[PDB]
Amino acid sequence: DKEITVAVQLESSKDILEIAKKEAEKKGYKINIMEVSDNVAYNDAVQHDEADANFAQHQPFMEMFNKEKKADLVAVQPIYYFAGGFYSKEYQDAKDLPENAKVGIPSDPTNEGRALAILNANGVIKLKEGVGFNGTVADVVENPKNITFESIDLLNLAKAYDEKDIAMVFCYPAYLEPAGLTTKDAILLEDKEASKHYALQVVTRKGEKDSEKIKVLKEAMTTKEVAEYIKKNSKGANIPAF
Amino acid sequence: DKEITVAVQLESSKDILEIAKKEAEKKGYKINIMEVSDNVAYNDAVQHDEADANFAQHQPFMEMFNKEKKADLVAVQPIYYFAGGFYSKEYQDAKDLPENAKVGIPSDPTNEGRALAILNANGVIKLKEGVGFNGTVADVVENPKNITFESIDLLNLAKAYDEKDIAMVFCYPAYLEPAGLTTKDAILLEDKEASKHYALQVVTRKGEKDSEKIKVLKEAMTTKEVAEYIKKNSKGANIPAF
Ligand code: NA
Ligand code: NA
Ligand SMILES: [Zn+2]
Ligand SMILES: [Zn+2]
Ligand SMILES: [Zn+2]
Ligand SMILES: [Zn+2]
Ligand SMILES: [Zn+2]
Ligand SMILES: [Zn+2]
Ligand SMILES: [Zn+2]
Ligand SMILES: [Zn+2]
Ligand SMILES: [Zn+2]
Ligand SMILES: [Zn+2]
Repeated sequence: DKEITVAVQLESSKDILEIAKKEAEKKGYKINIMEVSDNVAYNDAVQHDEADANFAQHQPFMEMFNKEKKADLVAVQPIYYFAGGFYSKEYQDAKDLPENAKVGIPSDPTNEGRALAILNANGVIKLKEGVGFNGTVADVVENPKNITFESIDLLNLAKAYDEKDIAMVFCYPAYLEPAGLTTKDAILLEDKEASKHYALQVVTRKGEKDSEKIKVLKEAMTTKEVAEYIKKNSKGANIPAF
Repeated sequence: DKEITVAVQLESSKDILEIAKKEAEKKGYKINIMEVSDNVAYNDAVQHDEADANFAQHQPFMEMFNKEKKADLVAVQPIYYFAGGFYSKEYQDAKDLPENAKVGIPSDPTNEGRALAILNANGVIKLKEGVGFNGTVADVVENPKNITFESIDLLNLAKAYDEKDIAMVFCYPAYLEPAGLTTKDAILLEDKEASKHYALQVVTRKGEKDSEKIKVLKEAMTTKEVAEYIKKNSKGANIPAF
């Protein structure tokens, strides 16, 4: 078989895969792009051999699926990353935050940990020893300003920037446009090594990781043409991980 | 203070609370309805004293929030319940399912357990001893037909009914309309005691559960007028739990 079914969720992932599909066809392979509209479907597909791979998540998100489903997905190639950050409409820096400030963070566990790791790295709070990227609010062990962490859906974080009683909010570069911002406006920015931890990955089953199909897929997704697209199409926000 | 802030997500919950708001006003209380658009916000609000109560979830869903946040929410009054069920476009009953059938179940843990409990109760599969309503696919210990469980977003379950390679799918009565069905068409229907386990509840903080505000709220949400609305507005699908 010379067909490679890759499941994706975002239009951006589909568009990246369309570039790869051009290249793979020159090597005798047909990439079929399976489009899905929720964050489980692309993993279900690969788990059940309904897709050969997916391009939709970072490794930490994948590992949550494996643990829940006792599945065997592996990340085989990082493609791009971006910088999480905190944004404050009224304050210049994190030292200025008011006592009992409310701070907006993502409501889902993976992104909560990502946001809290940035605060921990910057001394805003201290997390319990060793929790790393898996911290939750309950792991806060020092909170000098008595910050209240407001758990906010990813989709509502940009709006929370303008909310009067929210001192600062976590956001991703994709969501900064309507609010009039870039990562240049961030008062705390995720360091590059942490962003690479969350790079979007090509994912497949463990047993398939060395197959010819996956080799062709990796090779077609890591060319100059893909790197240039990633940068251009994201307006500089997504950084190629190769 | 004579104001009661109740957070809700669904328009149906808001409409039920508007009836209650009429009654509470006659007892000297003003109910403020806080509308939210995701499944965390209503719990965050009550956790942080931003709302006095919420009306949006069942107790099992609430208990997941408590465990994650080390929070202290309690369910104080069930309001209505409905029957989960399985629906099959091509088969009359569950004994007829083909070998290696694909069966659609909800992709989120709480609803996965609810769906699997129905299969377990009806002998379609057997779950590991004692998992009750918290089963996952990994807890299946007997699977005579070698069913593959397709993990499908709640919003996509009704469509999966018409999917050629899906033998049967779990669905809720709210989602049956476009597909042309009622619970009468169910080939397996959740028993009443299990549906009551998942009754939508009035929820508050433990420390507030005996307060005058919560007493007035419970009383205003459990009248004849509310029961009739629940039944009429749902076209018979929601059954009052009082
Ligand atoms: Na607020
Ligand atoms: Na299918
Ligand atoms: Zn496009
Ligand atoms: Zn080439
Ligand atoms: Zn809050
Ligand atoms: Zn790492
Ligand atoms: Zn490189
Ligand atoms: Zn209405
Ligand atoms: Zn009365
Ligand atoms: Zn599947
Ligand atoms: Zn029960
Ligand atoms: Zn009664």
